Amino acid sequence: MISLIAALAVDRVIGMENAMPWNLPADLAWFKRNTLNKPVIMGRHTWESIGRPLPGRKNIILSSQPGTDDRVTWVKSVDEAIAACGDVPEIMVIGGGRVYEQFLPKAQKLYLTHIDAEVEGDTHFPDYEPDDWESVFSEFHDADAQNSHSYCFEILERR
Ligand SMILES: NC(=O)c1ccc[n+]([C@@H]2O[C@H](COP(=O)([O-])OP(=O)(O)OC[C@H]3O[C@@H](n4cnc5c(N)ncnc54)[C@H](OP(=O)(O)O)[C@@H]3O)[C@@H](O)[C@H]2O)c1
Ligand SMILES: Nc1nc(=O)c2nc(CNc3ccc(C(=O)N[C@@H](CCC(=O)O)C(=O)O)cc3)cnc2[nH]1
Ligand SMILES: [Mn+2]
Repeated sequence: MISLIAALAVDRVIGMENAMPWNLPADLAWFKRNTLNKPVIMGRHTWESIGRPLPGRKNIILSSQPGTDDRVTWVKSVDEAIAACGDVPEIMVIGGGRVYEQFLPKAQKLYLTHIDAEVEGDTHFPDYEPDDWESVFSEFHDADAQNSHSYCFEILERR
């Protein structure tokens, strides 16, 4: 099955100038816990933003161009990216905006972190249809000394 995982600020903002402006270690820990030992599919811009492989995960990068790093797997279409994952229980799509839009219709599950941050961005999570999704997990956390915004971890399943 295909899942998307993302962290969204106000208005579904997910990035600005090829970075995630906020810094929430608790959310990065959630991301790691939910992606470790699964393939991750990302677009080339997200690959560049992260800047290095994510350890302990098969990293698959979408690009129309030939790859530039054999520590990761390079593919040229959505269907090729899925194939390159092989027979696994769960594929994690890790963005960015353009990649999320293409995988959303194929996805069965969304792992969304809703961050209480105002951020002026240039990239958004898709404007998905709320009626298509059932919330099956929701956990809110207040800000603390390590995490400067409140945030809520949610898992949605396609109805
Ligand atoms: N908050 C979050 O959860 C989160 C998660 C991920 C990323 N981000 C942020 O999102 C931003 C990046 O998102 P983005 O929308 O600009 O870019 P993106 O989706 O990461 O990358 C788009 C690139 O992927 C390739 N690509 C995408 N679909 C393809 C297809 N079907 N076939 C072949 N290649 C394909 C293309 O590379 P070529 O140009 O080489 O063809 C394209 O330019 C950054 O700000 C990043 O920090 C945030
Ligand atoms: N919930 C969520 N939060 C994110 O920040 C996020 N980021 C991306 C893409 N960008 C990134 C950027 C850095 C790392 C990262 O350094 N992760 C380390 C965690 C270090 C830790 O455990 O604190 C990793 O091993 O996953 C992951 C994804 C995609 N989906 C997301 N989803
Ligand atoms: Mn159902």
